[PDB]
Order: sequence, then C-alpha cells, then structure tokens
Amino acid sequence: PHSIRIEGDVTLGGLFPVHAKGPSGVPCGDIKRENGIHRLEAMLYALDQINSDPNLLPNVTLGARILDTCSRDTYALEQSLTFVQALIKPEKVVGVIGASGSSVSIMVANILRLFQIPQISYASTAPELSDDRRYDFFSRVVPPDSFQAQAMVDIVKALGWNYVSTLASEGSYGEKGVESFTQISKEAGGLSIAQSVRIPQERKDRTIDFDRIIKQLLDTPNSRAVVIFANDEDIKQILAAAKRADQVGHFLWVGSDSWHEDIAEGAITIQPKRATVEGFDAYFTSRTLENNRRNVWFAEYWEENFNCKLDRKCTGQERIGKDSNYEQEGKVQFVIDAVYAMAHALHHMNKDLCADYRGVCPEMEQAGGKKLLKYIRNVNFNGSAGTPVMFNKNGDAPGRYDIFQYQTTNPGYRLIGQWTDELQLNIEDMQW
Ligand SMILES: *[C@@H]1O[C@H](CO)[C@@H](O)[C@H](O)[C@H]1NC(C)=O
Ligand SMILES: [Ca+2]
Ligand SMILES: [Ca+2]
Repeated sequence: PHSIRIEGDVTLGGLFPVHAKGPSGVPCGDIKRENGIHRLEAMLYALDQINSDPNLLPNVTLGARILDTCSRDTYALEQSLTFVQALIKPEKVVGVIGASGSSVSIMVANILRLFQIPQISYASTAPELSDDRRYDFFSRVVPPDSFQAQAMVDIVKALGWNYVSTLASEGSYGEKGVESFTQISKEAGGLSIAQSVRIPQERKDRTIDFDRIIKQLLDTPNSRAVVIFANDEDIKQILAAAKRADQVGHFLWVGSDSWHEDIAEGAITIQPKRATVEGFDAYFTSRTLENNRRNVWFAEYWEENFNCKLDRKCTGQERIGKDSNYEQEGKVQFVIDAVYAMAHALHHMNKDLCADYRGVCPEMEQAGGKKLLKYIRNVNFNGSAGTPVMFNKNGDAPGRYDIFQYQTTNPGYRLIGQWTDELQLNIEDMQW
C-alpha cells in the first residue's frame, strides 16, 4: 500500500511510477504494469543479485526504501522527504534510483541536492538535467535528448530529407525537442523546417483528427519528411493515421516508452541501445502472490494483469506469461545498471576508505554524498546486457542509439543502423 522497506548496512532509495496520475484531485490512478511494476522489480532483482555477489560489496548488504511517484512531480517531492527522516530505526539513504519521468526527476533532484544525496535515473532524458550548476547530484544511465536531437538531424541529412515538417505532442517535452532539433538544424546547414505543427492535449471532451493533421503535413510544399516528437498515445495514432493516408510519406519519430500494429511502412525511429536481461525474466515470471509479498503493490498488479479480483476471481494459480502476455519492459536493463552503478561506486568508496571490515567504516559513513557522487561519476563496468556503463562530466550516459525501421517485406521494426561516435546507416537493410 505504501512502500518497500528492506534493511541493510546501506540503504538505496527508489522512485518508480507504480501508478499513473489519478483523475483530478486523486494523486494516484491505475497500476502501470510495465513502467511501474517491471521497473521496480528490476531494482529488487538487482539488489538480490548484488546481495548474493561475493566479489561486489562482499561484506556490505544493500537495503532499500522504494516509493511510488504516482507519475506526479509534486507527489514525488513529498515522498522524497522520507529519504531524509534520519536527519529531520531512522532510515539513512545514501543514494536514490529514479525517477522515471523527466519532470519528476527534476523536482526530486532539486530537493536531493539540498541534502547532498546522489541520484541516478534509469529513464529521464530531459537535457536540462545535464547542467551541473542546477543538478550536480544527478546522473543517468540513459543519454540526454540533446544527443538524440543531433542524431535525428544527422539521419535526416544523410537520407536527403532537406525540407521537413515537425509534429510534436503538447507539453514541455515536445516543445523542447522541436526547439532543440530546430536549433541544431540551423547550425548544420542544408536542412530547413517547412512548418511546426502541435498536437492538442488529450482532452476527454474531444477526439483529435490525426488524419487531417497528417494530410496537411503530407501536402506541405517542399517537405520531404515529417519529424515526430510524441508521447505514447499520440505516436500510435500518428503512425496509424500515416498508414491510412492517401499519400506515402517519410516519417522519423522519437519519444514514447517502448523498447498486431497499424504503422506506416518505412517509419523510422531512433532510441537508446538496450537489450533483454534474461535472468530478470526468469525471476519476474516466477513471481506469485505466495512468494512475492515483498512487492507491496503486487496484489494490485495481479488483479490488473489477470483481470480478476482478490467479475472473475483470482485463484493465485495464474502465471505471468502463461495466463497473460509478457515481454520484458525496455528499460529493465537501465534500472539494473543504475543500481549496479550505485553498487560499484559504493564498492570503490569502501575499498578506498576501508579495509578488512564487516560492513561500513565510520570513515565511509562520514564521507557523505559529495564524495559518493565522485565515485558514481567515475564508475566504468560492463552492465546487465554486457555493454559498458559510464558517465560523462555532466553525469550523462554517452549518446548510443539504435535506428529502426518498420518493414513489411517478410512485419515489424528492423534494425537499420546506429549512432555512436559515427552514424552507421545500413542503406541495404532499409526498405525502398
Ligand atoms: C571481508 O571479510 C573478509 C573476512 O573477514 C576479509 O578478508 C576482507 O578483507 C573483507 N573485505 C572488505 C572489503 O572489507
Ligand atoms: Ca555482495
Ligand atoms: Ca547532472
């Protein structure tokens, strides 16, 4: 109902959107099965892995205080005060994993700075978080969208889409993405923005006409492509409308939280490199109501996931993946790697400040978050998908993206390239 509290020598805070935003006056709405429950469980799995690992924090157990953000920055701010109760068996929190949404992470980062508590996000890509003046204690295992914007300009230019229109969801994400993309395009040369269209907020009183919006973009003079900065709901409707359109277009889209469908052939997207962590699937799919009381939200997840109540009644014999559809949520790798980054930082701090000791020294206990922050910023290790985890001077993961195209040759998103220190576009793998 409230929180997951796990005792340990040092305690990690966690922030996840276990629930969506509630109706209007209510803070919390429905369970978010993938973005909330899978991500939370990824942290719990990571802690279990570290706590059984004899070569990482050999004599130091990791505990946790994991809280629900209800996808609201105000609610998360209030929750975050739990992490400082020892200062103001009182819980002393050395670092925080989260939040998910960028607005949530920003708000959280503002309070955690004041108490010198380092934070590592597994999903927040807002460029403003890279500014170490305002967000010195904030790091992230995902890259900022500033890198993504450059990659988009690079792809658009390489494909010869020298006149484009932009389409963005209403909100600060879409506005920021378009101004960022626009600014980079001005600096690059050979790329002109024909028009910028904004999608209205999804009000219950109306139904947005995506067919009209797409038709107008495809009839714009000069425009070779549409570049899309979208939320989850908007992207699904935009690409369905694109598929239904009278004319074929070129589409490049970013945003959403994903990693039968109605998607226009050849639509391109660019998203941070990630992969399935197989050990997590075995853990998560074997969870039951009997063996997973640790997750205090798991009974609610169960009722939603199997459409039953504890009006079909839950038996407890339902199994994840058998009686429901299961695919690993795309950011599980990042949650795990955030937790491992914190652990590697603590391991090195312990080895530098301590020796031959059961648990944490007074010297390590006295080091504080400013010092742990430096250790965090200097970690360098192979993460849960066998790829390197590190941060730049601003606390940002390097810009490493895969490029996908939706294909109907023989149907789904296919890997057609990547953007790292170079742009690799495999023109031979693309549909023409
Ligand atoms: C952990 O405990 C063992 C046995 O007491 C000891 O040899 C080792 O030095 C300890 N490690 C650390 C990092 O304190
Ligand atoms: Ca250990
Ligand atoms: Ca930062």
